[PDB]
Amino acid sequence: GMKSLHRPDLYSWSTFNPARNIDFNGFAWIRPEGNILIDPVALSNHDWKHLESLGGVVWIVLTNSDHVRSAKEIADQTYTKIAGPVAEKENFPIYCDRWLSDGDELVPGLKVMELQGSKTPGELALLLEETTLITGDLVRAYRAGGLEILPDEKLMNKQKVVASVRRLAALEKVEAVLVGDGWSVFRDGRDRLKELVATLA
Amino acid sequence: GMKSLHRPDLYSWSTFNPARNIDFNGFAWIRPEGNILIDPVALSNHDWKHLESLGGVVWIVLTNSDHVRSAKEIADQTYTKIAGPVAEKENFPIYCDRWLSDGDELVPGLKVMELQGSKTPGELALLLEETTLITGDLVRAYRAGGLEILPDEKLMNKQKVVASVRRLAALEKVEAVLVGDGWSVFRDGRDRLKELVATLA
Ligand SMILES: [Cl-]
Ligand SMILES: [Mg+2]
Ligand SMILES: [Mg+2]
Repeated sequence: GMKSLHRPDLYSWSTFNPARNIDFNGFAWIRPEGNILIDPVALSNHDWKHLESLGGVVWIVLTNSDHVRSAKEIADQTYTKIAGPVAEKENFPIYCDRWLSDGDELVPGLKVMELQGSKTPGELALLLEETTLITGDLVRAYRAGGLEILPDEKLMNKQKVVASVRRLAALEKVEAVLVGDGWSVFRDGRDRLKELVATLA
Repeated sequence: GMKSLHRPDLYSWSTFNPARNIDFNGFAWIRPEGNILIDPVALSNHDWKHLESLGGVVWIVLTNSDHVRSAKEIADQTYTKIAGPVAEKENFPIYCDRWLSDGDELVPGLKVMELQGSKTPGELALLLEETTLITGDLVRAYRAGGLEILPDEKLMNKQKVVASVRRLAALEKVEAVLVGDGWSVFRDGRDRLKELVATLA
């Protein structure tokens, strides 16, 4: 079900993937101005009732094409708009109302960053009010307690990946790193990103 | 599903708690000499098969009577023994093959601690190879990233609870704090326990 995180207006719900054996995580930011979902996996019946009670959904943000997940189903059931990465605008699996690029702010406090060198071009990462970073696939966590990157054979350009991760590690106020795949970090996120950079340096 | 944690031989599987938007968590320590479950929640057929492939179950440790959870059902389908807190031996909800006291070591490396003042007497906490603390109910986590205790209204004696937590905080090598209710801590566990103590001082 939808669990509250390190702040009372952020939730995550997940689908276990039997093939790392790893949890695929969706995220919700609940706001009076309109709730926002990120890389949403399927919502259970309970989860829908909870989400409707919290005010529904006005935006779904997708970090990359492999994270389309249940976005189409959720859009068909609501009046939400969908935002995706501008680098994948010409061949995206679903219709998006808006294409996001590095430096955009979808709503006040939700900043967009494009990462290079990943398995898809211009994979998005989101900075929510400076202290919460949300990643799609490039930064993930199979071993609980740390942060990892996608393996080398899935990368378009490892040099660009290291540069991307350094940019994330340079975000001065990051406390939490919420990950689309695996174990999210809720405290000392900047320190976990720093350790990750050291493994790639 | 059952997922590996901060070390590859520890797993957790969980059931959602709609009252507080957090999970109820079971834990498994996979060992050549016999697997150990702690406060086990229900196992799906898939999780069963996964556990079976890892060697099954030899012991279930229950930290307190309120975490009996799915222990009966698992006991009925396996030859597991069950261990519980000696302080509740006279009225426990299921038959136990062994009663644990403070200082006991169930198997080498799995040290037992009795906590005082909680909602049940002599609630157990477990210290696995000095660096992983596993708690039942007294220490839990609703806000992801920290550690909390049960509210005052559930405690038998707050003064004893504070002394019990101070003791947990005195375990010098703790990095992970696995909790029966809510968000487990995988890194810097001692520091989270120290912060919790500070809120009770
Ligand atoms: Cl089942
Ligand atoms: Mg993924
Ligand atoms: Mg409990």
